[PDB]
Amino acid sequence: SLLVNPEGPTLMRLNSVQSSERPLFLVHPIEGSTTVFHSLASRLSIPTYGLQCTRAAPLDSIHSLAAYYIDCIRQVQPEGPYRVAGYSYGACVAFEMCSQLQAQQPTHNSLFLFDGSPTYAEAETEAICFFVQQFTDMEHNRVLEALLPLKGLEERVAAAVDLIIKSHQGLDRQELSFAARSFYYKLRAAEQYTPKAKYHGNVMLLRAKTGADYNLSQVCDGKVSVHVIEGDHRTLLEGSGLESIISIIHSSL
Ligand SMILES: *C(=O)[C@@H](CCCCCC)[C@@H](O)C[C@H](CCCCCCCCCCC)OC(=O)[C@H](CC(C)C)NC=O
Repeated sequence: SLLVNPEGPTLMRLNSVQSSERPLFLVHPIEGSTTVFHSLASRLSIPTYGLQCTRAAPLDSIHSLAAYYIDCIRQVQPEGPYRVAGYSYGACVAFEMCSQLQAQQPTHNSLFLFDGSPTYAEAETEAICFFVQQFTDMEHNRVLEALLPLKGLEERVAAAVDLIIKSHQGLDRQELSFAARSFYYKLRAAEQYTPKAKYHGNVMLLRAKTGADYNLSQVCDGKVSVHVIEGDHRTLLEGSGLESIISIIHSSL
């Protein structure tokens, strides 16, 4: 679930709704999968797609990822306006996709940010090291002893996969390897991302209960509506948070 098939499809149907209504396109969080969206997708009365981060995705920058996701999206719906959402890391990518579409043009795209905005050797190790800790129970200092002395990113990814496998032999090595590696690149991409223009279109922030607009005022002119959703950073897309999100999506559209 914190893993994606690195040879899987980038664009995927999260529901099978058959309708002439414009699809909702949903951008993965940092983990890269669309698993988080399953409940939302199963409850929407609109065709919904998920974008997952695979080996095809250019993770050199948010710019390149956004342009690639736009490319995928066009194979389903050639022309905008588009209905795009992003959850947490995905909010930043969704923003850049809409910024790029705006630049390509008076645009009427719909943008929903689910608890995220244009956020966020040693940094390399702390990234892979944090990665290992999410897959194992291994104490911080023992992971850091295996990784810090190593001499590049690829040596650390390989050691990370080894350490995770020792704890969980049934995880695919190719998936673990892609996930460790891409995680570093996703962080790097984010760290180097700088919106180059104010977004004019309308943005809706849906931030979890547990500034107010996540600094969307410095990057966007148009009606930034902020709704607060019951739950924490994870649970706003399940249960009571979810049901309220669907209602807000259903009336905005
Ligand atoms: C959204 O997806 C984020 C953001 C949460 C806060 C909302 C503000 C937008 C969420 O997944 C949190 C987290 C971010 C990773 C932080 C650790 C970075 C390490 C610092 C080193 C940087 C040096 C380059 O995601 C996670 O904690 C885990 C994701 C990975 C892929 C396992 N989730 C674990 O369950």
